[PDB]
Amino acid sequence: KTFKQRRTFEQRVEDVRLIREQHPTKIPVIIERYKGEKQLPVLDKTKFLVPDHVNMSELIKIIRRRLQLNANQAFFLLVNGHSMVSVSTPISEVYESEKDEDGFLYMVYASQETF
Ligand SMILES: N#Cc1n[nH]c2ccccc12
Ligand SMILES: [Cl-]
Repeated sequence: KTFKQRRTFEQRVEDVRLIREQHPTKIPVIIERYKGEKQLPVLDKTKFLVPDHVNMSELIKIIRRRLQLNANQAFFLLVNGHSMVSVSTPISEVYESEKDEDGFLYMVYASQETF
């Protein structure tokens, strides 16, 4: 079901290395619906190449646009298993501290602050 389940650590690492080679300016992001989520839809894909200059505030706007949400639907985004300390941080900076050992940045979204 989940990304880490579908691919070996060997496969996730080699993929990140290919994104480095072929999309050197992109952050490799895994974005997944909270497995308890009732309200929000599932995304059409799992793996996203985010321009390394966008801040977390703008990435939330992008995901809300992809899910085609309206203005009073709630959306909460976890990074590497925990709340974001700030939405103003560039994703280049968030990647360097919150990245996984396979080299992906893992995100999970839900309609409640309680995941
Ligand atoms: N970069 C980029 C994105 N392309 N499509 C998206 C959907 C949600 C969040 C980010 C992106
Ligand atoms: Cl690139």
